[PDB]
Amino acid sequence: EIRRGRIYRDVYHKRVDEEPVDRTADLERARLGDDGLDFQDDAAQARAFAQGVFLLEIPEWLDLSAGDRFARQFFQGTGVEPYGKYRDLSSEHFGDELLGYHSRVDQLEQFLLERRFWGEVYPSEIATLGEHLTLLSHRVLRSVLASAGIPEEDWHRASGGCSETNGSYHLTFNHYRSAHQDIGLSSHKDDGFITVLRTTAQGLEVNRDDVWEKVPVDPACFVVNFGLSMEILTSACVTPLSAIMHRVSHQNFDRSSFGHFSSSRCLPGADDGIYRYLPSAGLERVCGSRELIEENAHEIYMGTEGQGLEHHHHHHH
Ligand SMILES: C[C@@H](CCO)[C@@H]1NC(=O)[C@H](C[C@@](C)(O)CO)NC1=O
Ligand SMILES: O=C(O)CCC(=O)C(=O)O
Ligand SMILES: [Fe+2]
Repeated sequence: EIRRGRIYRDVYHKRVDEEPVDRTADLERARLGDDGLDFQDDAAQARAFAQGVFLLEIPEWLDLSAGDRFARQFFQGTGVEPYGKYRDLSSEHFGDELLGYHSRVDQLEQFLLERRFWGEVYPSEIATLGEHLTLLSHRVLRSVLASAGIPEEDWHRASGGCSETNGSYHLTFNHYRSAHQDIGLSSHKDDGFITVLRTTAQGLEVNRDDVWEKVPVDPACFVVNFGLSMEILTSACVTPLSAIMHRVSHQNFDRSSFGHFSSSRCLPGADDGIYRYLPSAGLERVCGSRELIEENAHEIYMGTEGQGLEHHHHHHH
């Protein structure tokens, strides 16, 4: 089901759509307060889950200031205190090729770290931020699973442990180098179940249906994305949920962001796998969790195979 360079062939037309973006997306808005996850009404929640993206009000108790500073500093090198030294931590420090500082082939450079290292490696205030976002993400995920009609007995296996905060969690910081040419971050779907994105400036674009649209800047809200694992899991339920195709436009001045990603456990020696739920037969394994992550990473930055799909390029008409 997961073939290298072919994950996105069914949305290839979205990946090569480079028409100017003049629309802004009207996303549904939810809150997670004293009543759980709360949209304006049931219709709004259904629209949000079918689009695979919505806005989530940042709880008043949650402190993001250290994350915002880390996102603006991690890449600067050991000269710059307190966070510039994270530039120098590469994957061999963690025994995990996914983690540490990464200079991508798009404008973005990243620092990515999985939860098993937060307490040891991140500044304590950043580890605290990661744990708070994990508990917040956990509550969102359980609301979504409850609406999908999957029996609760199956949630732990269906979520690779995320239904009980036993999945894999990455707290990832993004810096868009405006001196680099071309797209800020290529169009993609995230690997996992739930992504919680903290953005404070223009750049994020989503393609919920047939057109790319700008996500409005609202620093009092998170953007919540569903990822490929959520799409795969619910693909045969009564109401399949979409993973949102999204990208970051070319940045003319530097931009920073960070995100919390929930995935099926993908430890190098303990991989919980990716499943789809069949209303008849139950859970069926589709692929490995790390397998999905690395084939996704390949195709996000190296591109989707386009043979036979050339009519989707505007210049061929
Ligand atoms: C699991 C981990 C990705 C590990 O490679 C998690 N999952 C994602 O899909 C994104 C994807 C891209 C845009 O960020 C990375 O370049 N980032 C994450 O941190
Ligand atoms: O920087 C952003 O707004 C988007 C980040 C993102 O989509 C990702 O890292 O997966
Ligand atoms: Fe993403």
